[PDB]
Amino acid sequence: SGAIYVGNYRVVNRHLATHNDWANLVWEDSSRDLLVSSTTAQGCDTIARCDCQTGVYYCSSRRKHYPVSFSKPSLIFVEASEYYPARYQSHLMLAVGHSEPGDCGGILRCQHGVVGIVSTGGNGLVGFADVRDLLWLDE
Ligand SMILES: CSc1ccccc1CC(=O)N1CCC[C@](O)(C(N)=O)C1
Ligand SMILES: [Zn+2]
Repeated sequence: SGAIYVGNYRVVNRHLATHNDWANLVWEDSSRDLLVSSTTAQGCDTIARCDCQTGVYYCSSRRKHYPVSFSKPSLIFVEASEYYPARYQSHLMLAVGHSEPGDCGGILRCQHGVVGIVSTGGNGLVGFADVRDLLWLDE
């Protein structure tokens, strides 16, 4: 679990979105596993606007943050699950690191701010859904 709070927006993994998220929907994209809903309070997370490939992520299954090198956002094949059929998930970045299903939503940050959230994993790898291209999150 976990979300990004920026301005009047809440960013979560689409497969973990609540009824409230869907009732206050701004934008969603199944291919990116992202959903953005509106909030009544002001969010203070800073979104990074950069091409960093190093950062730190929060891993709830270890209660620890880990430093990682990660790939550039791209289309990566993701195994079928209870939420989606087998497909290419876009805007995904992989890193060598520990992750478990309940880890989705953990933030990845670089020195410039929030980069994305944990969205996939398996076999000593962890995948992050990028949010750096969503320029509208700041306006
Ligand atoms: C951190 S998630 C994880 C980690 C280790 C092992 C397995 C997983 C599960 C995982 O990859 N998904 C199942 C739920 C849907 C999913 O989030 C997606 N974006 O399609 C993919
Ligand atoms: Zn950066």
